[PDB]
Amino acid sequence: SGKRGLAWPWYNSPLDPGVLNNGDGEVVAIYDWETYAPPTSTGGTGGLGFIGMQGTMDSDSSPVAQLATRQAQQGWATVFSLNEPDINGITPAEAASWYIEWVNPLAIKKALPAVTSSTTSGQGLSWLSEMISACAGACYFDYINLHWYGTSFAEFQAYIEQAHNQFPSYTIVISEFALTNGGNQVAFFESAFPFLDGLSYVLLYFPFVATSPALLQANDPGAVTTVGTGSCLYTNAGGPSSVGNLMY
Ligand SMILES: OC[C@H]1O[C@@H](O[C@@H]2[C@@H](O)[C@H](O)O[C@H](CO)[C@H]2O)[C@H](O)[C@@H](O)[C@@H]1O
Ligand SMILES: [Cl-]
Repeated sequence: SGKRGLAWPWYNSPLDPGVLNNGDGEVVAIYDWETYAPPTSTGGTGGLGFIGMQGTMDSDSSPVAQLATRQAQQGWATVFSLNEPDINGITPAEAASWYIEWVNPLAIKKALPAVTSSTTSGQGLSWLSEMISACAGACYFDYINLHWYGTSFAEFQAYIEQAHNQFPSYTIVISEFALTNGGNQVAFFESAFPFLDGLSYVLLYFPFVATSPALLQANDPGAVTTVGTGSCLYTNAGGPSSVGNLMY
């Protein structure tokens, strides 16, 4: 049907995911970096499939002891694992043993931890390569999960092609991508959507970020500094932004 998803933050109570779901089927998924249902203005997900995410090894709001319980209650078809462990002081071996213990048991589609686009040893795809070696085939997974932030569509295209060249038998989900602050976000996503839509090895992609600029600044001011406000899919009024209009 389509590959587009909403990267839906915890602070999004005021907003309606259904605004970006016009029935044509391009937008199919939503995740909220947690294992509880997306906070929304309707209480529901606007007809999108929620993907559970165990983004840290354990937290108050997503206790890992409740991960199997939540998947069973909510009936997710897919689950995401750790968010950027490659820059959060989690070794590939630690992630492999944690994944085997906690994520393996969910008999659904599963993604390995979202890694950053760093080229440094022990980060990014180097980290992911070490985690797959530490797994030694004992991790069950369907997808590798990528983040990308950078300065041009050309650089993004080169990064996705690099990932595929290095992992050619693997399926990719992109859980966060945008330009860093300054660039034309509309031009970037106008280029990125048709590029990713044509790649049979990319199953899902989620622009950072399905919120409004006012909510981004009020709750994630660090992200405004890094990325700016141009990649927000919503206007402050809670309709589609210029980038949101590209989701339909
Ligand atoms: O993610 C890979 C595949 O995992 C499957 O669940 C696994 C069971 O089939 C397997 O025998 O048990 C393991 C370890 O408990 C489960 O992860 C999913 O059912 C598949 O959908 C998925 O493609
Ligand atoms: Cl990145």
